Amino acid sequence: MIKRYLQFVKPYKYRIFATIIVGIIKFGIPMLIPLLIKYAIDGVINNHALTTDEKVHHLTIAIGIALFIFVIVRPPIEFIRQYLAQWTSNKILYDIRKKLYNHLQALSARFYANNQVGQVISRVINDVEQTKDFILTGLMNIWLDCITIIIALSIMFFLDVKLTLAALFIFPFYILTVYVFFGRLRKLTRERSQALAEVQGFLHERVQGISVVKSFAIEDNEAKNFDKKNTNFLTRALKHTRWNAYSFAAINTVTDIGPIIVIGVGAYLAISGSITVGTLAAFVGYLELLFGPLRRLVASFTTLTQSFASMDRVFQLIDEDYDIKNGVGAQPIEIKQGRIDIDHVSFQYNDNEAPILKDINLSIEKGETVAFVGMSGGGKSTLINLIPRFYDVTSGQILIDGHNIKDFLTGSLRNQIGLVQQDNILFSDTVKENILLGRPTATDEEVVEAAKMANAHDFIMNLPQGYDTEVGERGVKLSGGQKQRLSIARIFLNNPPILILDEATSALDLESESIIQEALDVLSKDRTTLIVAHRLSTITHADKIVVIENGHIVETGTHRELIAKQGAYEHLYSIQNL
Amino acid sequence: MIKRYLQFVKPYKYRIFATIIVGIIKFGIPMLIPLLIKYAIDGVINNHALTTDEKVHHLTIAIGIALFIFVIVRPPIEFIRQYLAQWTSNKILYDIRKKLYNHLQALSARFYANNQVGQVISRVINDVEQTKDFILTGLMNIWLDCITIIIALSIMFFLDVKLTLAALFIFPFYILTVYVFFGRLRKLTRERSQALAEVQGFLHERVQGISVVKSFAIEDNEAKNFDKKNTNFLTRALKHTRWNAYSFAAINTVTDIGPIIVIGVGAYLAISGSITVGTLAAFVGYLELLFGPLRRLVASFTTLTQSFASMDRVFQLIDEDYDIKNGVGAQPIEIKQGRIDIDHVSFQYNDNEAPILKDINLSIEKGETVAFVGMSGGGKSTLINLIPRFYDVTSGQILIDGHNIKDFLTGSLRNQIGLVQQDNILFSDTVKENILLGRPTATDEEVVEAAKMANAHDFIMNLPQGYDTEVGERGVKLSGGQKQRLSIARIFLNNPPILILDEATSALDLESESIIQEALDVLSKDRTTLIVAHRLSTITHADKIVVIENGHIVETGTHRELIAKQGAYEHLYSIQNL
Ligand SMILES: Nc1ncnc2c1ncn2[C@@H]1O[C@H](COP(=O)(O)OP(=O)(O)O)[C@@H](O)[C@H]1O
Ligand SMILES: Nc1ncnc2c1ncn2[C@@H]1O[C@H](COP(=O)(O)OP(=O)(O)O)[C@@H](O)[C@H]1O
Ligand code: NA
Ligand code: NA
Repeated sequence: MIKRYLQFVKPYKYRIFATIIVGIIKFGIPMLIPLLIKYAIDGVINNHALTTDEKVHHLTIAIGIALFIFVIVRPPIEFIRQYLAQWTSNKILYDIRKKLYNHLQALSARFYANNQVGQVISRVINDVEQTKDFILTGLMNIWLDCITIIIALSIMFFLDVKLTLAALFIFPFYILTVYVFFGRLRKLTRERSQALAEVQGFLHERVQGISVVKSFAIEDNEAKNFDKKNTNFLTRALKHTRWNAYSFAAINTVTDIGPIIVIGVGAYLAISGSITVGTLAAFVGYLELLFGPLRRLVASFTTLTQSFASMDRVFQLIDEDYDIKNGVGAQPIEIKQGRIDIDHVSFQYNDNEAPILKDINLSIEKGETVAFVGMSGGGKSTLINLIPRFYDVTSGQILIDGHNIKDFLTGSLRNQIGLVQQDNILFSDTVKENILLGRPTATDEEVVEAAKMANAHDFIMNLPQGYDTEVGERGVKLSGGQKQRLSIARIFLNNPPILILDEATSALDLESESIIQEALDVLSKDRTTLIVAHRLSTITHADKIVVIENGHIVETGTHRELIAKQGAYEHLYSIQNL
Repeated sequence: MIKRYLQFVKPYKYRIFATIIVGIIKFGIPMLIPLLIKYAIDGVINNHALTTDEKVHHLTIAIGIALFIFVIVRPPIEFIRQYLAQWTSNKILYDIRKKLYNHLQALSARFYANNQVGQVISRVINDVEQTKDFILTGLMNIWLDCITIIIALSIMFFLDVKLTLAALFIFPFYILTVYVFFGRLRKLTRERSQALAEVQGFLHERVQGISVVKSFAIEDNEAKNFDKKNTNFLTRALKHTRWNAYSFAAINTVTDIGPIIVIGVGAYLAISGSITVGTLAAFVGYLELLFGPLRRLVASFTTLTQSFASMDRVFQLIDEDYDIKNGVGAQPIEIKQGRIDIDHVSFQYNDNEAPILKDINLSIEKGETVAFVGMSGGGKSTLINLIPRFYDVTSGQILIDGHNIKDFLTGSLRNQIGLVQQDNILFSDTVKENILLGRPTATDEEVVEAAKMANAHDFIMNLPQGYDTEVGERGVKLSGGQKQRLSIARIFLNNPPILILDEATSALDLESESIIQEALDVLSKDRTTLIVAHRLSTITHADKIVVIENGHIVETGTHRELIAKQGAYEHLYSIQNL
């Protein structure tokens, strides 16, 4: 998996090597200070053989050299070091999200039917952000602390063989301890993030559905439900905290026995006649070089553990399966004559549940306008959505122009099916911007046409700022009949070969309906049109009315014929002016 | 404003003092090492008074002691120090969100009509989280670095009053520099966060409206729109980064001239007689004590700057005004007889725009069932929503039982108005859980009753896992007629004195409608009922039909009478059979 995440860093290797290089070229600076203390002390006064005009000159080139380095060289190193580090990771994150967003847009209705927006977003934003440390603390810092440890171990190896050994004794345990915690922290972090994710999901869902919370004044009740999730998150976060605290003390207690098992030994050797009490003096001086980095790495460790958890969650989301896939055979197909064929189609949203569409057989010739009617919960919408291939038929096949829906390239198929769903969507944008969804590359002229078509153009003008009026989030700032008509607009703009209208009149008064009815009868003149309707009267003119009951096609016919049959259809119609 | 944020920390002062105390009791440890070293070296090795059996002995007491401290005392200090620090801040955050969520639930339809969920959430989650550093780096660490600076400075002052003035020389500039950057970083951070906020808002809106993006296969187009926001965020984040890098190098270059100017003057002063090398050398070992903390504080500074930006944004959201406020006169009023009076009401959603309801006068006696009908975009919904007081009338007054709506306590008023909006809501929960929204404290028996009432109980049983079937996010896993009926359920459960039904039939077939029609005619027998409808036929029985046009009441009457008048009403009705 590191290999995976690494793939994102790939195009930035150099900038990172650079960040590490400049990183090393930093320790040289802190050492310049103690080096300068020795020069004035031993090179201008303890020299004893210099003029009081000569030594007061060397101190003006040494206090000259220092200033130069620190006021000219260091600043740029400092800067670049950070800017680089950041610029790098920040571009990397940017990249990861670029990919995650396409992933999302490629998931299926199913996915989104069983997932919580807020939770998904939490991953795309928070979890990703969290993997930032892995680039910084991981690939750009950890090393410097190891380089330091090598240098140190090395220097010590010369000063004395067994004395260094005296140190390395700790090392294995240190490693063992890290290993012991790592995993548990990784989970605790994972579980923590997830909780956050769930509060995200909650906030999203409620803030957007407040209308309801407000209406029944269930604020108190819901504020509770919030606290459960908010608390859960807190709890989990504490578990996580406790362990970090715990593991920290642990790893360090080990890292601390380090200088001890050293000093102790360093004495019982210098005195036992093994080595120069100067060696002991020198060696023990470097103790900070060894058990310093080892102490930092404890922190480095921790940070990473958390980061891994995050990249987990990220990849987990990345690894989600696309339910509707294109498959090798993919083929952008032009639908020239709207010929739709539903052969023995049967649908189930899940293996466990019962099918919703059982055995459906229906043929729709180009130009025909087919109406779908029946008790609510029958299957019309489900059936319908099988064509734009929003879900794949369970058993059977649907063919447009003889071509199996599956053999089209998604975008192609879908782009040629103008679909007005029953629960229509609007983004917090401008009226124009919303219609444009039907055909983003459209002439401000064509838009206004669609509008006039959908019987929308008129009320749009009466809107403050007309076609540029910002509709509300979710399109709140408009009537039902109004939102709806904008959806119809999109259709005309799309001007597709196949038109599916699932209750495209729901919210319009009798009059507006009449208009749109005419507008459509026109657009639907020579196109294959599928219509789901409850307001029968606006379906009579259909070429064929299809009655659907409990997932089955029960009746088929012309309004006229169906009425004669005094069957299922008539029953329903008959309920109107009776 | 710090005072504000502090108010959240208040109930945790002690835990924080504690965190600081234990914090100080830490420097004592690192010093024990060199002490065990000096003690070994200068104490046992060169005592010139030690039996080889004594020195070894006194060495051992120094180690047995070391191990004890480090393997027993330190671990607990380390732990508590962190656990404390975290536990504290983490509870504080928890608290802040507890408050933010109630704030949210108290904002008005307006607020939410002009705000983006994702953006709001970003604040409640991200910005808050960000204020975490302020508690940690701010109130628990900064101090230790100042304590260190005091300790250090004192020593310098007693070592030489005029050389500490060679040090402190830097101090003012340091302060000046911080001041110079602070502000700009605060903004850059602010602007950065906001960008994130906007990507949040984008992701929310799109992920939830994908149905549309999928239908027109506008994935590519939208993926672009995403990249604008994603890029914007990246850019802003870079600006921020660049400056931090910049300001960091700056403040340090200043902090670095520090040890130098002590050496520049200090050395010159030794020459002229200020003091000797014995002093210049001793005034230089502690240099790390002074310009060490000053270097850390540079980082401490930065972190805080960002934190302030965050608390800004947080408070900004906290400072949002409640459009619908209760006001002192608040009074939980029982509505005993649904008498509604609309006296010269006029409504405008904004001062700039044109009113939507102009001069409306209508009286509704207890028990009466009043229907509202008219072209779409007329004002019915708006009018209606003025009663549950979702917005306050602009000019006029609405009185229930003689009491002005404004004089009720929100929850009271709203709780007694059973409202079925046209765009009904469902949470990703169970069927039961959703109905329960109407009356959270309800008998599993009463629920099933409401269901049977709303003509829902039946199809709910046919659902996998029946009343416990998890409907989809937003309630996707159900038909239109199905979601809707659950909304109707809530009404029966609420069983209020006043019932408002805005197109409560939109998605039901003719048959289901008949049922619910009967179910309601019953529940509406002796209750004040307001109905907005487009399917006229389901309104005929009304006590009074009110026709609304361009924000006005144009006609008033009994279906019978209005039909006779051959006016506005008849026109519309007349369009059904015609
Ligand atoms: N997104 C979904 N996930 C799972 N099941 C669904 C989903 N949408 C619909 N269904 C199932 O299909 C049935 C609804 O079919 P329906 O859409 O109401 O046909 P119609 O729209 O003509 O009334 C429901 O009983 C429900 O259980
Ligand atoms: N949330 C809102 N914010 C701002 N304006 C709104 C909002 N909701 C409705 N409106 C305005 O009110 C008008 C709609 O009134 P409308 O709801 O359609 O009455 P009705 O439902 O009877 O047709 C629109 O023209 C719109 O500009
Ligand atoms: Na047609
Ligand atoms: Na009534």
